[PDB]
Amino acid sequence: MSDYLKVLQAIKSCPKTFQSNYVRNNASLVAEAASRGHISCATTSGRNGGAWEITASGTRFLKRMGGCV
Repeated sequence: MSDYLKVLQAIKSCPKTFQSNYVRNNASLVAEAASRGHISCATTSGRNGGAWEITASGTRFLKRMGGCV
């Protein structure tokens, strides 16, 4: 989960990182977030608009759990 933690949250702090198009390929990482308790879905159809996004809350708890390290 260490790698996953930063995947969604990284983009809100530093754009493009792991959420923009990365979600479509590494959806399993983003799916872990359901266990952490916070996620948001844009369309999940393609990889451009159909991606997931993090909520403001997710960045605080999830990243501190050892995000990337």
